Amino acid sequence: GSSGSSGSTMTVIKDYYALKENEICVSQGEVVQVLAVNQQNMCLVYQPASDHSPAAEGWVPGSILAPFSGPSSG
Repeated sequence: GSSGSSGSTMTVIKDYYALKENEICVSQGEVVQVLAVNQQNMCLVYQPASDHSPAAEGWVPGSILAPFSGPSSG
């Protein structure tokens, strides 16, 4: 497996829409991984292949993001 991740896995608590081209559409329940933050109060999250769309990196408002927990928590 991995040897120490860097980004933090967050689960979409509320639906959202990609206002820009870089941004991606997400719904309450999806799980993404944060990579960085933008001056537009956005969080570069990596969305893995999904029914809606395949593996793609899109920006999302941390407001709709939350600290996931459960598997390999500690």
